[PDB]
Amino acid sequence: QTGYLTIGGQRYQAEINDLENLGEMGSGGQVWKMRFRKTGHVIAVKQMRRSGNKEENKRILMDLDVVLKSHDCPYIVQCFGTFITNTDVFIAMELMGTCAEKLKKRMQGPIPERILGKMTVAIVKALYYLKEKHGVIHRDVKPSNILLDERGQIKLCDFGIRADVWSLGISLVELATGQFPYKNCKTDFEVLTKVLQEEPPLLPGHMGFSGDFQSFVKDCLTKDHRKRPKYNKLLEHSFIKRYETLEVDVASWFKDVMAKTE
Ligand SMILES: *CCC(=O)N1CCC[C@@H](n2nc(-c3cn(CCc4ccccc4)nn3)c3c(N)ncnc32)C1
Repeated sequence: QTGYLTIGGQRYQAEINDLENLGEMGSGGQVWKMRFRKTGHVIAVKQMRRSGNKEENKRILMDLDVVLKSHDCPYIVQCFGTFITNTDVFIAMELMGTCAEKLKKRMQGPIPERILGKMTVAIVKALYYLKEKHGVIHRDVKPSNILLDERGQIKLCDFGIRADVWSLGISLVELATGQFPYKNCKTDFEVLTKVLQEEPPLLPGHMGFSGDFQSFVKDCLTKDHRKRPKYNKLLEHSFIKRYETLEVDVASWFKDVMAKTE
């Protein structure tokens, strides 16, 4: 419903004035950091203006529909409530720390395989959930779509309006090497040509990566979409099985990276 914030199982009757605007979070729509004055909780709030593009507002509302129905997925950023006014809709989301793209930028180098292993488990399980439970096929996982927090959580966001597995492959190569495989392309069509004309960009062999990690990326980067595997097969990959159970302190790694300067 609307007019309520649910944070940690406690349900709070609320209105937009109960929220203090602490500033915009990034350059791209409008997502604000806000403080719920009644408790001190801080949340991320997407603002949809009534005066915006009519067709584009319909697309936000269809995504919101998925987000609202995704409360049983631990790998998707959760919605805490909505506020509807005469001129706006405000969508309250759990506040995450930052995205993988920014972690890569602050690290100024490769992200370790153990972190990418936990990230792969989260993302694959998020994508499979969206397919199996909602018929949603997200095809552009990218480092800017993968959020992390100082509690070590990893969740997908901005996934609305198989093919999915290629973009996960490319994101993993970019984050593992510190280098976007298509950085030297000056147009989107040039990237398309490279994808079709060149061999897939696999992980290098001189960086200590496990055979499992290399195999997983090679599987994601299968060019012939008929040979791309099913989700129930990808979820059995030895790379996933290892990082489902291996204890990795993502939280401390996150805090260490964020404490670096630029
Ligand atoms: C690479 C990180 C980055 O630059 N950005 C841009 C600024 C905001 C950052 N950010 N986004 C969210 C977020 C987005 N959503 C989806 C909202 C939605 C869209 C359509 C329909 C319904 C809902 N949910 N969360 C952030 C969160 N939650 N925390 C921190 N930063 C966030 C990403």
